[PDB]
Amino acid sequence: FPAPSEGLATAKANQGGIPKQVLSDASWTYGEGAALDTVAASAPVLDIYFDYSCSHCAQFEGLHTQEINQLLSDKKITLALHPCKLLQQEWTSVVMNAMGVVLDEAPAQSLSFHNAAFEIFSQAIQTKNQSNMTVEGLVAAAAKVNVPKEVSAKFKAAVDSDKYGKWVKLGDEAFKARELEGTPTVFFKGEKVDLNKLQTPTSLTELVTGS
Ligand SMILES: O=S(=O)(O)C[C@@H](O)CNC1CCCCC1
Repeated sequence: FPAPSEGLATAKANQGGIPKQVLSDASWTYGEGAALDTVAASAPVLDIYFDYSCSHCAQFEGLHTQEINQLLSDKKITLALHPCKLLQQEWTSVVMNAMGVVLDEAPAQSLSFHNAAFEIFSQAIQTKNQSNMTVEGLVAAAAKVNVPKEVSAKFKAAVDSDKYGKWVKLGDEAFKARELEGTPTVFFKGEKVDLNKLQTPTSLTELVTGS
């Protein structure tokens, strides 16, 4: 697996059990394919290593989702999302199986679904009401972001069969290979980002634009 300093440096996994658009390091991306004669082609890579069951990742997503979406709309970053199961929680496999179905069948709603799955976790942390940390809760999150019903109907079977277990295994393999220490871990243009400097909802924007 290429070093983080290499950025987006793998081809598609092209394997059974792994979403079709996922790369060989388990990541997936937004904004990488701009034409080279466009300002959009200058979009440097922002890599985010995360676990769906990590509270720090949930907080990160809540704080930065608006500006990450804005940076993508403004064609200022290529976003690369790198999943793992560092915390060894089965919730991560549940979410990854539902996310795999979304990636494969409703990719237009994938980034919104990512946010929504983290929102479930954030709300549970705050309230101690864990009742939505289920397949049925993810179906509801998918409806909230308008994943088609025919797609979210496939979540239970994917979860029950661990359809995307190979993807979960690959994300952990990639995280280990690169000897990363915790989640989240963020790189920008291949350089480590100090998470302690990202404490506002515009802090990634400031980093990307040089302030
Ligand atoms: O090449 S572009 O930058 O025009 C588009 C490219 O980022 C699309 N990638 C994701 C992949 C899987 C989830 C949905 C979109």
